[PDB]
Amino acid sequence: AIAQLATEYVFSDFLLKEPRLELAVDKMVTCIAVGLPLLLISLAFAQEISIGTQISCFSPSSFSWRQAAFVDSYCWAAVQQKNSLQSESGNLPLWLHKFFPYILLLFAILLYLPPLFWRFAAAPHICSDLKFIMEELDKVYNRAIKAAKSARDLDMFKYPIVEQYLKTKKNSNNLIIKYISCRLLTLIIILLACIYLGYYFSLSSLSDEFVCSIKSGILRNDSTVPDQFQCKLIAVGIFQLLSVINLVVYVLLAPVVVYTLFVPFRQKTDVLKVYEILPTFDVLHFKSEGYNDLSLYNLFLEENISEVKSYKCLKVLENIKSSGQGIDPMLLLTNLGMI
Amino acid sequence: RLELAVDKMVTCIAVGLPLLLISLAFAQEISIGTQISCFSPSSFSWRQAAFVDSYCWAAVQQKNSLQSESGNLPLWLHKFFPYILLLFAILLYLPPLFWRFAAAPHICSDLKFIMEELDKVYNRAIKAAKSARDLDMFKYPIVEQYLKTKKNSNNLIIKYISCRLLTLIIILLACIYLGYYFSLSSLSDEFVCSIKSGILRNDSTVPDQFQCKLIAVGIFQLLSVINLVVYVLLAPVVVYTLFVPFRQKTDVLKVYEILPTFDVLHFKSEGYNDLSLYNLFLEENISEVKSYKCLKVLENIKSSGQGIDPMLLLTNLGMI
Amino acid sequence: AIAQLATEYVFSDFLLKEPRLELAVDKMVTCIAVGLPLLLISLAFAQEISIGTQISCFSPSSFSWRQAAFVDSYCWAAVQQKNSLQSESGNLPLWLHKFFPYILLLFAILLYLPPLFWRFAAAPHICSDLKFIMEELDKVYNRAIKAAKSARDLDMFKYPIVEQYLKTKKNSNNLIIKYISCRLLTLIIILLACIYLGYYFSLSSLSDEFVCSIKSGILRNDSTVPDQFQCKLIAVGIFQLLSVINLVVYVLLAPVVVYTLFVPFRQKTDVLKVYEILPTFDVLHFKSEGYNDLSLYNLFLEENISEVKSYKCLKVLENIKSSGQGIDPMLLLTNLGMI
Amino acid sequence: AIAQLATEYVFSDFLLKEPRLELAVDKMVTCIAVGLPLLLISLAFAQEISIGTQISCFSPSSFSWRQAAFVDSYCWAAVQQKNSLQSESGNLPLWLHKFFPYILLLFAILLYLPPLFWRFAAAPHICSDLKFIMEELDKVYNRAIKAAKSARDLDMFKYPIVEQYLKTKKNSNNLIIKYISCRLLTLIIILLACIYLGYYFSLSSLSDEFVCSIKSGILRNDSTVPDQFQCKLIAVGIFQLLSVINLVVYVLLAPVVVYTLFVPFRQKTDVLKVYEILPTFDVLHFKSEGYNDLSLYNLFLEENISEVKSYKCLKVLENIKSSGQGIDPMLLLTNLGMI
Amino acid sequence: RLELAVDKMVTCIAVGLPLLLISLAFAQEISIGTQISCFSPSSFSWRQAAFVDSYCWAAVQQKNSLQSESGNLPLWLHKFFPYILLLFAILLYLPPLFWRFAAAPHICSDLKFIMEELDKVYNRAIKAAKSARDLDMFKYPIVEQYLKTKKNSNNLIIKYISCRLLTLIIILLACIYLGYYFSLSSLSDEFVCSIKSGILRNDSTVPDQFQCKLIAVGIFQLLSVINLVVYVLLAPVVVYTLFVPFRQKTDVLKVYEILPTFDVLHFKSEGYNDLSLYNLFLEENISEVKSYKCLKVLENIKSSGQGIDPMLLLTNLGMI
Ligand SMILES: C[C@@H]1CC[C@@]2(OC1)O[C@@H]1[C@H](O)[C@@H]3[C@H]4CC[C@@H]5C[C@@H](O[C@@H]6O[C@@H](CO)[C@H](O[C@H]7O[C@H](CO)[C@H](O)[C@H](O[C@@H]8OC[C@H](O)[C@@H](O)[C@H]8O)[C@@H]7O[C@H]7O[C@H](CO)[C@H](O)[C@@H](O[C@H]8O[C@H](CO)[C@H](O)[C@H](O)[C@@H]8O)[C@@H]7O)[C@H](O)[C@@H]6O)[C@@H](O)C[C@@]5(C)[C@@H]4CC[C@@]3(C)[C@@H]1[C@@H]2C
Ligand SMILES: C[C@@H]1CC[C@@]2(OC1)O[C@@H]1[C@H](O)[C@@H]3[C@H]4CC[C@@H]5C[C@@H](O[C@@H]6O[C@@H](CO)[C@H](O[C@H]7O[C@H](CO)[C@H](O)[C@H](O[C@@H]8OC[C@H](O)[C@@H](O)[C@H]8O)[C@@H]7O[C@H]7O[C@H](CO)[C@H](O)[C@@H](O[C@H]8O[C@H](CO)[C@H](O)[C@H](O)[C@@H]8O)[C@@H]7O)[C@H](O)[C@@H]6O)[C@@H](O)C[C@@]5(C)[C@@H]4CC[C@@]3(C)[C@@H]1[C@@H]2C
Ligand SMILES: CCCCCCCCCCCCCCCCCC(=O)OC[C@H](COP(=O)([O-])OCC[N+](C)(C)C)OC(=O)CCCCCCCCCCCCCCCCC
Ligand SMILES: CCCCCCCCCCCCCCCCCC(=O)OC[C@H](COP(=O)([O-])OCC[N+](C)(C)C)OC(=O)CCCCCCCCCCCCCCCCC
Ligand SMILES: *[C@@H]1O[C@H](CO)[C@@H](O)[C@H](O)[C@H]1NC(C)=O
Ligand SMILES: *[C@@H]1O[C@H](CO)[C@@H](O)[C@H](O)[C@H]1NC(C)=O
Ligand SMILES: *[C@@H]1O[C@H](CO)[C@@H](O)[C@H](O)[C@H]1NC(C)=O
Ligand SMILES: *[C@@H]1O[C@H](CO)[C@@H](O)[C@H](O)[C@H]1NC(C)=O
Ligand SMILES: *[C@@H]1O[C@H](CO)[C@@H](O)[C@H](O)[C@H]1NC(C)=O
Repeated sequence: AIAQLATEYVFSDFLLKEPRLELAVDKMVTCIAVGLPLLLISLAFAQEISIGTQISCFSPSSFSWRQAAFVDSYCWAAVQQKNSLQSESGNLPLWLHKFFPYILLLFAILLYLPPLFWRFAAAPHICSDLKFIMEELDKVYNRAIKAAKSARDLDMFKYPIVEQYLKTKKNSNNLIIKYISCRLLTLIIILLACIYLGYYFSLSSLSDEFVCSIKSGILRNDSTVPDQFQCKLIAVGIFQLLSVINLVVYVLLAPVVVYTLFVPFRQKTDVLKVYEILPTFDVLHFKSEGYNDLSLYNLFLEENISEVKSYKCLKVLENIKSSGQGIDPMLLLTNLGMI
Repeated sequence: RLELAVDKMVTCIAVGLPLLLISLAFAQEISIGTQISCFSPSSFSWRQAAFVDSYCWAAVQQKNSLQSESGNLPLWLHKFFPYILLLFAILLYLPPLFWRFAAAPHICSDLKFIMEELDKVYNRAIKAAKSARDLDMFKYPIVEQYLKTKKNSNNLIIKYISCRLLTLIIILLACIYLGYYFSLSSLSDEFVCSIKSGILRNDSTVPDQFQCKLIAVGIFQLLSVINLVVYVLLAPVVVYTLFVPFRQKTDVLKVYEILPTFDVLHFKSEGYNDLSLYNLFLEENISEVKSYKCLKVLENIKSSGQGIDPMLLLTNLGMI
Repeated sequence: AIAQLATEYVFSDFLLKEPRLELAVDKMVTCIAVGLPLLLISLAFAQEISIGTQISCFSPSSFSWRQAAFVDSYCWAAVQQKNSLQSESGNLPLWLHKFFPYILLLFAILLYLPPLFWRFAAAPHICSDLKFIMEELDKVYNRAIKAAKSARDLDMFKYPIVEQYLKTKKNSNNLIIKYISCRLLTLIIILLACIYLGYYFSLSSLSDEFVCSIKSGILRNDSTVPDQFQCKLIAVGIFQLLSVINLVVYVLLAPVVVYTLFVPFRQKTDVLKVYEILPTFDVLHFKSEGYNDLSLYNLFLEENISEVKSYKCLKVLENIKSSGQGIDPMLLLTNLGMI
Repeated sequence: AIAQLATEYVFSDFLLKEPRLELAVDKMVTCIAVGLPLLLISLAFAQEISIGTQISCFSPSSFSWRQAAFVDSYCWAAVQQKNSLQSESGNLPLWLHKFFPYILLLFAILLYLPPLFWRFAAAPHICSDLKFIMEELDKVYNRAIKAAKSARDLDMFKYPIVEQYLKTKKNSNNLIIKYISCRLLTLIIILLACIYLGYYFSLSSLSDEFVCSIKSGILRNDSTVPDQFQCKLIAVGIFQLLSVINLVVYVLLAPVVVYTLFVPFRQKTDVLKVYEILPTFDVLHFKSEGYNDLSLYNLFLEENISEVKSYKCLKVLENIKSSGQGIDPMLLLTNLGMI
Repeated sequence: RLELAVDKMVTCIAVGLPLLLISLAFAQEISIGTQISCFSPSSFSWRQAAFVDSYCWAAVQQKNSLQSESGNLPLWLHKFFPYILLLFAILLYLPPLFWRFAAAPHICSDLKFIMEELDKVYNRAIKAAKSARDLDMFKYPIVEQYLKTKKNSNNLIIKYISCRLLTLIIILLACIYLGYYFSLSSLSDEFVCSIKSGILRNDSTVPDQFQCKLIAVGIFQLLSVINLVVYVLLAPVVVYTLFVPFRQKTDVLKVYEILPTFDVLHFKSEGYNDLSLYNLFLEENISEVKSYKCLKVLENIKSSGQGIDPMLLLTNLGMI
């Protein structure tokens, strides 16, 4: 039903993302934490199709079919007010048993929200900046070959705009603010889900029973109707299993979110160390140890560098130089076709 | 374009939440649900009891007494809750539809024309700068007057403020109705239904009062409170986005002012004019324009303190 | 069932229109008046999912299940002939309670007929004429620049076909006849629906009851079967509410159609007053105050002008002259790029 | 429900892959191991549509319909706590019977995870690498013709970038690490599924019966209700058959995964032995017998080389040479058209 | 390409008919169908009788006696028949899938290269022929020796024979299974089911034997006989196709032999070699090649007996 039509929208929307603007680690986290609950609740609905009825009260044999159906329906709607159990104290919170499959829909919506906001808050700027930086690198590589080859012809500097742009971006702290707020919101929602599921699993172990009275308005002085109907909820075990599965999954997943929160630590490889090879590129080690957009930009560039055609060939040059062969760079540079 | 970062979110939430809620209500009714259930005596057979339930289901509209309150109470709201929400969804979606049919074409055309004019002016600047250099070795801002004229018109602002006012009014009506329903749907889900209407008035077998009880009142109450809290949280966003001029936090044209061919005009419209709405739209849509990006970096390079002449940097920018 | 099918066809056929040949106001009317009844029929059909059965008769306890089902269904099909109510005179029309959902489908069909016919009788001709007029205005604008620029070069008239075409169209009254007949049919259908819904609301307030007799063919001489079954229609209240909602909506909507009917009045802003600016365009105030196709053409143009490119740059020029700057039009005209 | 949805999803994601980045053997394994359980559980749900109810308890004749329904429901949800069987010891794990169609979905999700991780962690780099290698091979092939043709004209060396690229990729152990971890995870999941299904088949042969007591909360002092109901799970046989089928399929499939795990042994054919032929290509036998990315790259190129045009034409040249005809390679080289 | 005229029909019929038939078996149950139905005494209420039916439905797997035969009989086949056919369909469709994943790309590449080479050698002949006339007024056979070397290998043949053998073996298994089922599903659709298993052994009211009876055995019998006859008729087709060299009835390359630039080599492979399979594929795919159509006409013109020189007719053909 709602879970059935909720998973189509989220999964179909997800497939649009596949064909930059994301991360290798975060995307898995948001996929799992929003797909597992949806599948589990749709599955609970499948079980309800196979065999399932939330409540079932035991009415005496004198009652006909309709009277017993009325008893079941009444005790189904009287859960919200209060009802005593003959194994515990006065009352207990029982309506969690009614609304559990919808709390999971709420949690899925809340978990999906932060990624949507990020897509509506940081994708345009980041894609534009990455495209401009990659175009600048492609240009500056091309100028090197032109300058490189022109030197050979005689034998036989444009301002680093991208460098200044990155230097300026190093000062700002807006994109990092948004990308850290999104992760903090996701972690907080996951923690709330963890505590809620733990509490439910603790509760949904002893109090699925009932004692429901039907003498509300005019039957108070009736004689045929009995006092107490020992009703019992039926879909508590499935809910308990789903809750424990989700709790363990979120417990395992939370440390991943905690780790990925650390933007500066995640930078393990320096891509620009290779593009430093180009003579036209000034030697600047862009290892931003602080919380700056450059660090996030560096992490994004780590993923997106494979797209640019200059990286791989330039990398080959460093290996050739480091292999121990006394070959001048210009002979190797002219040995590289124009991109 | 033709929308906003904030307004689209508001029209999404305020029309999607009620739909999802009545959706899951119908899902609950699939799982287990029957609106009404009356307690008929044991003598009644199956069909007589079914008729009692049916009759008490339809006699709600006229009136029915409760043995805990005064004479009567409005109960048919319990029947009609899953249609009032559809009405609210329709009424909330109407304003954005009217906007799509009354302000999308004009805004699209004006934005495209403006963008083309800025791009042309940018190219003209390079030609003048490049031509000036060559010797060493003005086309009237149609766009400027276009925005100056639009500063005088007060039409699109009227439409875009009427739309927001209608949406806010409908949201407040929804809030108050849902609050009233939540207040009501706390004590009066019970019944006392009499079935001796037309000819059974003089029968003896049928009893007098059947203690019927609506069953889907708790779920409706929970959905009502959820909608009420969501709309209460959402309303201040609509009230804020109503104020157009205040939203103009950043002056994007301050960058295109850099171009020598562009006259230095601060288009900071503090009043309610079509320009201010236009400034809001250009702030969003400027990223589509290529000239903005390269011009902005020039200012940062110039603001870096380096004594590089703009002509030397201008010729270092390829033709877009 | 049928309504679910119907709303799919209309709204889908509507989405084709969204991507000239319409009007800002008329379209809202033909959308609302055909979307509300469909949605309410769908709501009733969904109500019949939660809880609903049109009729329910009260048969005595001696009757078994099948006999009571027969009684219910017989009284369901005996509505069409006549039946007495034990609060009124002889009879009353009760088959309106059966076919009410059919009537709303009929009204939706009849309300969507006018725009469908309009799309086959006035869309092609209007599109052709507007495209021709826009192309002619674009050409005459370009000719003006060429005449202006050539005049400047020296310092250092083609027939107005479109004007004659519009003058000729001013004399004809065909498109006006069609676009007024469409609105008149829509208004007449709305009025018929209003009166019908008002009569139904007046009716469906006192006579949802019944007195059914089942002694038709051979039971007339029987003994076990009783005489009168106090049957009662069930979905009368939902239909009453839907009728009142539709009545109030159509009462509010009718004045909009009344207003839009007055074609000459709707012409508020003279768009061609701006193309009057061009030196090549002859000064003709096309303020048609009579019922002529030109007025309809003017209305259809006023919306579509944003499509043209000459209007905007030309509107720019006029208000500089108003601004008070003594700049010659030729200098500004040469300062205008070719479109 | 979930199985119908899940099979549509998983298969739908599968179809996109069909139109490199996979293997002939691995793809079949990840198809079968995730398609069989889905189909089996979907057919189990269809079987339940035809005839099926998980549980059915035998209540005495005095009980009415609703009391018997409550007994059935109660005994359906009392499986989780504990229940005795009058053929065995005190208790036995019975809730596996309830959850067998849950565990198969869990196994399907776990099995399909590693392929998704591989696509999200080892698709793009390999794609770029193969593109670069094939482009370099095409260029060097073109260079060979130019040198050969130019030599004839007189009668009448660009640096090995790609070869050093492979020499450098020989020393890295990253993509091999990922591709071995994915296979190991899949094998571990398959083994866990095998052992679980074996244990279930062992269990689901003797303990589908029940002895269910109803006197839980207030009926403990009742007299009409009897003590024990001989309930019996109904869908145990179908689950047993599905379990044995899945167990045998996975037992047969596991050795395939174990065999394919060995990357170096799968390098049966030395495909670069053909590109050794070109005069411009250095004679380097890249028969990596260790666990190095080159081995994985060699395996992928053994599949993707058919995309390269130069292989086909070049392979024919050697076979012409091996036929025994004394034809100069230059005469045959000029007999080959430019690609 | 990547298929055959006869094989595709086989793999379509043999995997479509069982699917349609079991689709029909499921559909019939919508109209009327319930696999089992036992006869419980009148004293039993509704729920007790339902339990009897269910218990006898699941006790089929262990064993049950029939009062017309010996101790027991395999009865669970009646339960699983609409699943065994799904298994058979999966197995039948497996080999074509593997073949698509193991031989389609190689055949595609090789055929494409061969047709391109043939088109080239067709054009080159006309250029040589055209140049001869102008005066009046040899590129190495890559494709020929390519086919010569392919004649030596036996890989694509091994795959295309293993796939056919697997399909035939599965067909034979299905035939024998369906024959056995039809033999069985003619006398033993009845039951004698006892319900005194766990605690009712000492009970009194419950009777000893319930004469249950499976209901969906006749329809299964009809479906089984239909599938058996269809597969019996189909098997000889697969057997005939299994002989690769015999299928090469026509020598399509006999026409390309016409071109003077093409050396005369009769590629009539009488052995199990990739060339024979390649010849079979090329016979189907030759219509895609344009050189064949014109060339075949020239020989027909030549065979007409008219003394028209081939060069005069060769120049009468435009470039493709
Ligand atoms: C139940 C309670 C009470 C009642 C209620 O409340 C609850 O529920 C009611 C009910 O529920 C109502 C809804 C019922 C369903 C209705 C459907 C909807 O229209 C349909 O909406 C989609 C179906 O749901 C399809 O539209 C697109 O849906 C997908 C969008 O991604 C497809 O993927 C595809 O997209 C388009 O095509 C594919 C491209 O990749 C896309 O980028 C896009 O362009 C489809 O649209 C396409 O469908 C076909 C397949 O392609 C056409 O061929 C194609 O046209 C093409 O034409 C040219 C080529 O031939 C052109 O070049 C271009 O390629 C076009 O794509 C057409 O676009 C379909 O089609 C059509 O629009 C509209 O009636 C409103 C609607 C929602 C209703 C709104 C109001 C309600 C809710 C009611 C109400 C409130
Ligand atoms: C009852 C018994 C027992 C049970 C069982 O047995 C029986 O029945 C079960 C059930 O029944 C199962 C089936 C359910 C249905 C399933 C559907 C199937 O996926 C779908 O398969 C096709 C519909 O059936 C479509 O895929 C292509 O189908 C045709 C292929 O020729 C189209 O022509 C087009 O082809 C592609 O596009 C057109 C080009 O000309 C082609 O060369 C090709 O590329 C379609 O695919 C395309 O469909 C749309 C139209 O173009 C998309 O837009 C497009 O994606 C595009 O997206 C972008 C543009 O929008 C992008 O830029 C680019 O253009 C992309 O191409 C997508 O490629 C569709 O789409 C989708 O794949 C796959 O899940 C397996 C499937 C059969 C299942 C197999 C297993 C079962 C049987 C089960 C089982 C055993
Ligand atoms: C009862 C059980 C099932 C209940 C399912 C309930 C689902 C109802 C969904 C209705 C659509 C709501 C969409 C929210 C957003 C709308 C506005 C918007 O932003 O996008 C509009 C857009 C139109 O274009 P757009 O440009 O506005 O889209 C913008 C989209 N975003 C915001 C994501 C960028 O809508 C669509 O394109 C999609 C329409 C989907 C319609 C789905 C209808 C489902 C109806 C099911 C009703 C239940 C019937 C079954 C009854 C039970 C029987 C047993
Ligand atoms: C019981 C009532 C419902 C009965 C449903 C019966 C439908 C079963 C049909 C299965 C598919 C059969 C297709 C035959 C051809 C297969 C091979 C082929 O050539 O094409 C393959 C192709 C794959 O690509 P392809 O390239 O091989 O396709 C070639 C197609 N032709 C031959 C036309 C050129 O299959 C498809 O793309 C279509 C698959 C259709 C699957 C239909 C699924 C039906 C699901 C319902 C099953 C029953 C469950 C409900 C139970 C009832 C509950 C109340
Ligand atoms: C029961 O009904 C009587 C009238 O018949 C009423 O006076 C009395 O208050 C009722 N008893 C209780 C305990 O409510
Ligand atoms: C009931 O019926 C009797 C006669 O059968 C009549 O006198 C009396 O008025 C009826 N009761 C009412 C309230 O009309
Ligand atoms: C009444 O029934 C009897 C038989 O039951 C029949 O003979 C008679 O004709 C019936 N009355 C009339 C007026 O026909
Ligand atoms: C039944 O109830 C009485 C009190 O009502 C109690 O004393 C007795 O112990 C109960 N019997 C059993 C077997 O629990
Ligand atoms: C009667 O029941 C008892 C246990 O209640 C059991 O020991 C005995 O075997 C039963 N009698 C028969 C004949 O099975």
